[PDB]
Amino acid sequence: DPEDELKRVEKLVKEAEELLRQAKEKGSEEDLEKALRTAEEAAREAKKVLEQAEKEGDPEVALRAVELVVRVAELLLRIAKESGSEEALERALRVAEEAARLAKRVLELAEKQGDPEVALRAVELVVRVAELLLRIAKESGSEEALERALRVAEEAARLAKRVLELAEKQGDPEVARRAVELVKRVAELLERIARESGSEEAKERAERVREEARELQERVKELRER
Repeated sequence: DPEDELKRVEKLVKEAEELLRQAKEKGSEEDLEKALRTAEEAAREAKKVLEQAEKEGDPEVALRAVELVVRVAELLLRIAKESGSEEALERALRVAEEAARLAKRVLELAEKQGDPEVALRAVELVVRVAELLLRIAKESGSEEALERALRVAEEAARLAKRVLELAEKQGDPEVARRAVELVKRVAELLERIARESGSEEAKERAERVREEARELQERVKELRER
């Protein structure tokens, strides 16, 4: 039963977070390590649940699993920052990068099963992954992490178009409009990154995304007019 497995993963996540909390409390390194391990196991089981959800064809279970993976990734970032370990930070990076493409798999599964809401939430999840990658980029100072961040961001912005296409295919103006709000959300993110980091890529990507939202607004307008 996928539900029991999901609650299992959730319990593992909670347990890991409490292992981290105690690790900070009494200053235990072993608690920190076993917290890392617990989180990793949680992510593993979560990905397994996703993989069986692909075969079973349940988009909801998949989405829950992948956002649980994102949860695990954030947790690994926190564990990183607390431990000051480069290795744990790298693991957080890896789990985030995985969470991205897994969220994309949730998106395409939703498109196959014809579920606009789950696809939308999947794109939002990809955005969360992008922000997370941005945080990891901030902590590590790695340029590659920033590149990956922006890349994932604009990627989500682009998938939002596909979500809009599904929405206008099933005739759901609300999901499409919210998808446009998602596009302009990504736009605002890239704009912020361009403001603070003065990045060369952030500006261009923000321009592209803004153009995309400019078109998609007219498309949704067309959808609501008829």
